[PDB]
Amino acid sequence: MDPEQIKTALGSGLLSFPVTHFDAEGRFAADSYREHVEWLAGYKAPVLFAAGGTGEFFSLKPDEIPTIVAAAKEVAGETAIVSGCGYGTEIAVDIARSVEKVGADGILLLPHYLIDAPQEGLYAHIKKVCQSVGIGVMVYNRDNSVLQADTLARLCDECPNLVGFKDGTGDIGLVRQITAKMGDRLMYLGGMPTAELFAEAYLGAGFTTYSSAVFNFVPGLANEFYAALRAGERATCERILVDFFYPFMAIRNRAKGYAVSAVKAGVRLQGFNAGPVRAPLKDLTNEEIGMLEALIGTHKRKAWSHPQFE
Amino acid sequence: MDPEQIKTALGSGLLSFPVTHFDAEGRFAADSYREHVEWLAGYKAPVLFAAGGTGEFFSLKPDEIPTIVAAAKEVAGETAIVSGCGYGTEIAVDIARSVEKVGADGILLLPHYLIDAPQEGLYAHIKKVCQSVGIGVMVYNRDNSVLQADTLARLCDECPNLVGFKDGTGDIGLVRQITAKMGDRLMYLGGMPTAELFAEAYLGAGFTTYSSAVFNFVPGLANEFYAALRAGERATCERILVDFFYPFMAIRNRAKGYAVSAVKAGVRLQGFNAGPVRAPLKDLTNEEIGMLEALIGTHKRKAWS
Amino acid sequence: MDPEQIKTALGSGLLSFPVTHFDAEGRFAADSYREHVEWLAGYKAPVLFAAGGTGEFFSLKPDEIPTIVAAAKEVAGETAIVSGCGYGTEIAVDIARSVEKVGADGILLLPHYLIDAPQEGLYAHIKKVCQSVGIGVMVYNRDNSVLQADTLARLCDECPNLVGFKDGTGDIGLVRQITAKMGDRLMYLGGMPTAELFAEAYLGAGFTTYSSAVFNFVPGLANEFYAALRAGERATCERILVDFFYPFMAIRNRAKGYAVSAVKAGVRLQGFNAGPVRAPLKDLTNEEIGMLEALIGTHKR
Amino acid sequence: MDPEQIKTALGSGLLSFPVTHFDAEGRFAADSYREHVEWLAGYKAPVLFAAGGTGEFFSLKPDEIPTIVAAAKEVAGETAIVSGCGYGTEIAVDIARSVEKVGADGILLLPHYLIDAPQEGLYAHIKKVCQSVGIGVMVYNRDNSVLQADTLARLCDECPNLVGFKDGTGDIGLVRQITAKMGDRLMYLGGMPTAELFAEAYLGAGFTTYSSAVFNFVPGLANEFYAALRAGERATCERILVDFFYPFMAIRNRAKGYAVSAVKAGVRLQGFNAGPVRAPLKDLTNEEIGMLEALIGTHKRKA
Repeated sequence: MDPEQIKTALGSGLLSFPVTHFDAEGRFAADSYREHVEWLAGYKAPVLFAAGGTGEFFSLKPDEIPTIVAAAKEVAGETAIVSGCGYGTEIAVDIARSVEKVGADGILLLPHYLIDAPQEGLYAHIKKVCQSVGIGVMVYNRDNSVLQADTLARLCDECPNLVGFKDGTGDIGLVRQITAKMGDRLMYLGGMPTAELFAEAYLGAGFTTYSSAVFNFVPGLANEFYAALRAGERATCERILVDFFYPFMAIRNRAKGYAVSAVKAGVRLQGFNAGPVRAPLKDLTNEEIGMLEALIGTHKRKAWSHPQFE
Repeated sequence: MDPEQIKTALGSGLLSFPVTHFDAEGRFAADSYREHVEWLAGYKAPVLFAAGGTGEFFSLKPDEIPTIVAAAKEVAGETAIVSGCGYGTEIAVDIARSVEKVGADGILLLPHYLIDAPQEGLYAHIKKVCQSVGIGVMVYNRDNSVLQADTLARLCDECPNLVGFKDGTGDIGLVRQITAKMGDRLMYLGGMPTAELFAEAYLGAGFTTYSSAVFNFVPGLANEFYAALRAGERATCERILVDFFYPFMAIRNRAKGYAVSAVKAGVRLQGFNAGPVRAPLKDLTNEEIGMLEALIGTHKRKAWS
Repeated sequence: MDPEQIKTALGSGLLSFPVTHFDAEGRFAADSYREHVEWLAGYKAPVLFAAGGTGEFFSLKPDEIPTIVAAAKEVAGETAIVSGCGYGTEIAVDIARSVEKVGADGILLLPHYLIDAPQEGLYAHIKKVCQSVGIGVMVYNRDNSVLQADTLARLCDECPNLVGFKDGTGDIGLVRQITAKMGDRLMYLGGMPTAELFAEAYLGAGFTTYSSAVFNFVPGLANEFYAALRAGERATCERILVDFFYPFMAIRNRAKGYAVSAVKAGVRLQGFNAGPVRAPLKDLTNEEIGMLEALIGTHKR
Repeated sequence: MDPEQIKTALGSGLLSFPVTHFDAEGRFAADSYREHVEWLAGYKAPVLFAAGGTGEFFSLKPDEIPTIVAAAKEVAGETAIVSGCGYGTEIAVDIARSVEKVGADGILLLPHYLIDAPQEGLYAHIKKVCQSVGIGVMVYNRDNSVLQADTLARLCDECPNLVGFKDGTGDIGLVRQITAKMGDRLMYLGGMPTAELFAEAYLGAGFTTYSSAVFNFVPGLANEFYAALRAGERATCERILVDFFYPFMAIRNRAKGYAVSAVKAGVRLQGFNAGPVRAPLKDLTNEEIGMLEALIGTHKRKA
């Protein structure tokens, strides 16, 4: 897929970021992963990000990433598949080329590792990664990699395959500046960990889509929120925030990393055994999982037969 | 007026926070102040906040505050007048009562002083201030006083005159939760230092007005942006952001406190004798004042207007 | 006394900040306060800071501050009394003059209110407060008022009554630069909320005293720690850290503001009628109070 | 060596973290690196950390790290060689084993990548890395990996080869708690980016050594500061702070990442071909190089 085609797909709907399934031994479990991705496919997200943050990119060995991407591509159907990428330049370029080779439709570039860096350095790093591949690139403003608007403009001028901007800062002042400066040169993607909490505000900032982490386990609910958002049906969005998202946030906020762990637990609850998270994430306790199960409530995909005797 | 009346006014348009004028000795300059406030009133903000943040509340002696509120009220016309209030509970209550006596239409309660406090303590502090007066109260989430939605709900249940919520945190996740919880029980006010940068986003969060600090010196431009915002004319809002506000931010960001200092410099450049800032703010350098003058450009206040 | 004399006293031992006593109605309880301050003076701190942070300065009306300073002065004996001061310049100056009039031996200038300020602005603010009185001044780096070394140097050059520097930032890098720059021009006071946690490190940075908040209710233990610190008995300092201070920190960290509220709870446990904290602080729960009582243990009065 | 031997070496002097030398194309330049490491050897730091932070660990491909370690080992003499290590567990374990294989004497474990993590998660990660090798491990409290004292105690009880603790937080309250709790179970290493600014304070906290990044280009000056520190010669420490370190900081504070870039510039000014930094660091401007040259002054290694 050429960069203008993935750019178009990014603007075509809600974004899917699947958890990466592991077996009990912590190995990638492709059979489980494909089963789950296949189910998600029925809900018609136009872009799937394999091995992104919700997919535990940050705990994968680089040689696992093309394998995960290719597994997703087996069952994605008409969905575009974007790969996570990240770390310092040398590692990032190798990952980018390796996922381009297995047929990724783009890369989502997570921060480099560890250090704070000057704008000129961010520029040089991101430029080198974009020039290493022909597929589309989305940059991700978060943590220790936060592009200013002028730096991003320079990158856009020099790197035609740079077509998306995902925000994880929550900095409205900055992201509205970026959309004012770049206009339709870029597609703007909401990227806060539970993005529906930000989506109505982010419309005003110029963002009409986002990654929905909870789409992993309540896609019907996530799809309805998104449709209501785009239709301006505020009371519908608000009901879903009050009845599902703020209660979810109360679970998510119980421990560091639960923005991922709670999503993975949700997937398990819906009958897909996505397995444990990798350290240094920790899984929800069985009690916490029961809180989430109760919250999912009417949105359950199945019924469980819990073991019981007489 | 009564709380429901200030509540209604707060939702009727763009809000103004006038700078407080000082003479050379640093004393309140009421003639200059009234002259400026009268001019601003011509641009028809339905509420002006006297002695708020932009008005250097944090540098005022408490006996100066009713004097300033009174001076505003003299020449405000129909425009409603809300007073700044703040500090610890004992001082805040004395200020609140003093400004109620000179006819304030409400109070904007800035943070208590210095310390971080538990939600239960914020609740006790704000409740006591609300209960000390009969005029309307707007709370202000910022710095060391950030109410969670459940705490704010409790306050709303027990203090009927609490009618407004101003945000200076920039925390979208929290303010959207607040508007979802409280709905029309409160009026929601955008309160970032240069709030136009946030206004289009804050609409989505449930906020349809804000304080415009730059209204102090380019009220026509501020009014033009507000009109375009409420009308959905995005290309207009964007022009004004790119041409005026991000360049203004570049000036504002040159030093701490310039969110106030640059606004006061703009007022002086437009021919209102606002005087210096009080320490620990500093005034813009002559180079910086020059930058701001050039930026005001075609919006310069002209003798022939 | 004159600024050079409060300077000397500041460097002559352990400092503390008595809690400010309130009745049930939250009004200043002078009788109780004097009873407590008199007991503390018995434990021979050379300087007590009236209406400082531990004394809830941030919740006092400006006209309450000289009343409290005066109460401490009645019973302080050989102890010098320094007054808290703060807010913006206009209020700070009024406070500074009002407590100088009731006999304050110095002022501790807490941060101004609310706003972030540029260094030139801090300089102008602090200079004006210093020049408004003849008694000595200690500046207080914390929160929204943090002086760089060069700004402080300029203040020192222009204000001879500026004689003390208290740190509440915990920024070791910055405070070592300040002591290297100023040398013996200033006395350096450790000012983290529970300062014994920092005292051994601060020695190396050039600070040999600090305010002990817990001196309020275990002055004997606080003195014991201080003596071992200056005598370089590291095993004694470490025992007291492990047995008393980290367990105290565990209680303190349960809620915002407990660096004050827990100390006030300790004072009440020692039989002084210090009363409640003022909002927006909250008092410890009964559970927490019992935790603190259990920790005070053999130090019970 | 075994972990108790590297533990002893950590307590025997100043720690050296050499910059990693690159050619103009950004590739590792082993000949220049060895020239520089050989020169440094004359100043007798007891432990050399190859591909640490100052060595741009965070910009190295994992396959570069053992080559760099082997290069250092060629010329470092009777000196303990510790390798940087980091990232998530899967990557960290492979790096750890690869540098053990080329004869590293220990690993300095930098943070995992990107995420904030719960204490039990940090525990699980660091335990797994420690158990993957037999050589000594030093943990590095900084950024998104900050161990609390109780978590660290649990790791110490379960991993006998965990023998060092390096701090990059600057949190005195915490590091003093950690030294009180663990005592001589661990060697305590100062790790703030220009550590001499912190060293006198950190003594009281229980730390008697640190990484001297500036040892890269003024090792005689760094050695004298260290000697003065351990001797209690406060006026000497202060003179060196005022005349050299605060001026160095003024240069260092001009841009993000200059804690590394300025050190590398200093090495180039002393006549070693250390080359450019890798993005996303940037090199000092010509003006800035000039400021640093002037500062080095009497300490120049050559004309």
